[PDB]
Amino acid sequence: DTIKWVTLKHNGVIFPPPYQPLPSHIKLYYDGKPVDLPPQAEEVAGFFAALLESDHAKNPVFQKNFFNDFLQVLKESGGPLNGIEIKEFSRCDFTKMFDYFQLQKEQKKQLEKKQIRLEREKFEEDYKFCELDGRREQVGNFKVEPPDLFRGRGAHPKTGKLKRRVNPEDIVLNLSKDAPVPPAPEGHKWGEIRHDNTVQWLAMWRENIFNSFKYVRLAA
Repeated sequence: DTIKWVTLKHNGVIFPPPYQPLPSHIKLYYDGKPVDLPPQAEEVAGFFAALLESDHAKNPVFQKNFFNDFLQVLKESGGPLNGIEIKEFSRCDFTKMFDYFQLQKEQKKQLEKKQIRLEREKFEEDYKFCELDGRREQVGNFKVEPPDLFRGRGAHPKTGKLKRRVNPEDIVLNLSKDAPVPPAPEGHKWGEIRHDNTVQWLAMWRENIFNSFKYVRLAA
């Protein structure tokens, strides 16, 4: 196949921050009672609550898909902590979560901005460029998209389904054999460290909605 590179050195991808649980006074309510949710379930419920006043929030297909995925994450996480048992979408009340998110948004309007802009781009400096064939090359797509609910257009049957968080374990890094491997985060390991010179991608993984590939590729 056409050899795309002789040598390729890179620092991988930037993972979105880990989820931060909501403050104790912000909960999903089920039949009017506050539900103590494990963080993974809470995160997923929060995706719907943030979208509470959007068109998507009233689309029954969106509600169905979100709810089935929410119940699935709930099960994986061991269920609610205060024994409530969530069985029906209609008994769920996301209002306080929604109002809190709106409050969060509003508070941010008071930001500092450019400084953050600087501390970020300085950090991203290491991922925005790679060294290919000994030359500094630019990389587009060094950030993995954060989890959220898939918003499909029209009568998309999968609208409302959860796009899961992509972990290091799902990713394949492609680089020169001798090239130093960028440490995966915290206590994770990479899904694979490949050394294929016939492809120009730097990292690759699959997204869960359509089973298609995502890639970290070089700028045009």
